[PDB]
Amino acid sequence: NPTRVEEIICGLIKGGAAKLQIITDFDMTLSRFSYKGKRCPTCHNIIDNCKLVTDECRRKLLQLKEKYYAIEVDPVLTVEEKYPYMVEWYTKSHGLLVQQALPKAKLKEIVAESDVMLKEGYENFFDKLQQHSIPVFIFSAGIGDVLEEVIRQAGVYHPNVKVVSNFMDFDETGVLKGFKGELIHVFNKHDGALRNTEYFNQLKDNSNIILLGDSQGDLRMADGVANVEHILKIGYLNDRVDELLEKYMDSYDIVLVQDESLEVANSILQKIL
Ligand SMILES: [Mg+2]
Repeated sequence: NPTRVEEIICGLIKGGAAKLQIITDFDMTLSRFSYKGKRCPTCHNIIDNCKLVTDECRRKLLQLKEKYYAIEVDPVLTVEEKYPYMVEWYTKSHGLLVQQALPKAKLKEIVAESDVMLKEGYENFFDKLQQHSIPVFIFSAGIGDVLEEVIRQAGVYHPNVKVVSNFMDFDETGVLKGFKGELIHVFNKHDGALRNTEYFNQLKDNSNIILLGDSQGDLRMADGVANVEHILKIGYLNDRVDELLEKYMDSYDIVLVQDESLEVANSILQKIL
């Protein structure tokens, strides 16, 4: 509904900066799906495709990423069933990264030399929010260390930006030994939201929320919010469009089909801040 949408936004404008927080995922939501007719990497793709991984390992990774993607997007498997294979996927991929023994100290370059790209209008996005100290919660199934390097180098890792994702654990050689915490993956963001109660309880007054996502999973990122009064959900539908469009229309407040900018969120922010 166009009217239900403006009712929500008017709630937002009314509350201003004092009541606003942002929740958002990273991959394909702050970062582009494609650019100049070529696909852009996900955090995981950044690592797969870099010079610190052998030809043979990347072949094993693609062999994986083909088998397990096929299962993720299976129309007949219920998500109940997909869950273990998603778990299985990440475990093997990370296992293959681990053996490669990647240096903590070499991330800076790797990100620098990838084709990673942020949606149009990100400076304006991140700079407006910092200027009004609007809490930003970035919740990602990707790789925290790379995510973080993408936004630091883009010059937008502001003090209001809390990043929560799958973070790497290293040994005393500054060389990868695995991953901290319980795994975040596409199907369990709810479980992850509730685990971040400390964060949200400090924002008891920030009761106006804009959620940004690009998957059906992303819809659950708000489940740990203390006070909800008004909430707007923006969905970036980049792929599997004809399959999922009626679904997105039915759950996100705004669907943006293959929209590689942040202009819609910026214009809403324009009206609020
Ligand atoms: Mg995503």
